[PDB]
Amino acid sequence: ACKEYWECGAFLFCIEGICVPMI
Repeated sequence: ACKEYWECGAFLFCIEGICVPMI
């Protein structure tokens, strides 16, 4: 995932640096 996992939170999908919730 993204480098800083905690930036996204708990399990997110990264799209160009943006951590979005995966469907």
